[PDB]
Amino acid sequence: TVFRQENVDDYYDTGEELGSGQFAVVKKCREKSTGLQYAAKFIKKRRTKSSRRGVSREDIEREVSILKEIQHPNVITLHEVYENKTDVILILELVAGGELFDFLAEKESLTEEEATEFLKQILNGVYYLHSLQIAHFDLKPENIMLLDRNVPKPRIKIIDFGLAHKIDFGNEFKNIFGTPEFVAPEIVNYEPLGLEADMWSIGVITYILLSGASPFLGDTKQETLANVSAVNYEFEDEYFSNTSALAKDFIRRLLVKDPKKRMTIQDSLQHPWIKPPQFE
Ligand SMILES: Nc1ncnc2c1ncn2[C@@H]1O[C@H](COP(=O)(O)OP(=O)(O)NP(=O)(O)O)[C@@H](O)[C@H]1O
Repeated sequence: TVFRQENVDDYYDTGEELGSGQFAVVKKCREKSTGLQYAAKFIKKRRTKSSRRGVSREDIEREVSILKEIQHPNVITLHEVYENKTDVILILELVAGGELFDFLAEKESLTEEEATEFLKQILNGVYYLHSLQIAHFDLKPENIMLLDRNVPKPRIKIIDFGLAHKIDFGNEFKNIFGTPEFVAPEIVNYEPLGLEADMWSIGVITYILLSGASPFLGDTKQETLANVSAVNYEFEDEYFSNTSALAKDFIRRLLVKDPKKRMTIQDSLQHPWIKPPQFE
């Protein structure tokens, strides 16, 4: 699939840099013809077939294909895609309230209500994605953006579909690997992966939202991964002494090693609490 090859600079003006990754950089931008603002994600292309630098065409096209199919309040949308010799430039919906990661860093820890307000939106977005058999595979605070953080109940959108895959055969087997602190045991063990992996990540995010602490984080990546595979975590009283037993129950049913025994996204929405790379 080829994309628009005219110079993006002839149609957009860029500004502040929103995020910087290993093979991608995101900058705020404005479309000249409408005055509307977006987030331009510049993904570096591979210069040869056998290169570690850059992202393969296959991987870029997968992210674009998935983004083109989604339209939901809690997920980022794709506006246009350009490309040149060195990059594929995705013009994405702008989320200017910053990362949930930075929001949590400035506030330390939330109340269960504040935590559930964020979680419910994440669950709604994931429910949409999983309904389309799309596994995100990289869910974490850094990949959740707020529309406006200067409001008591910030609205959010899930971003970064660089590892997202269509799961049409129930599972994918291709060494997909996200951030150690949030990956499920099956990722750590290089086993077939499915929508269940995202549910584990949601459990980790929930633990963090409520305590301000990471459940499996070790001093090294290998330690973290070892902790994940052994489901080595506990609810420290210093952090959870005033957290409800139901909230812990919700987390406990997500941080389950056997993917088949883990709550599904539908289960999470009906749960009593809710119901109204790897080397370094
Ligand atoms: N739509 C958006 N609106 C605002 N900020 C965004 C948006 N998309 C991404 N960002 C920011 O840019 C950062 C990096 O974007 P991301 O999509 O995660 O790239 P990446 O997948 O890490 N790229 P790469 O390093 O090439 O694998 C994020 O963590 C956000 O802070």
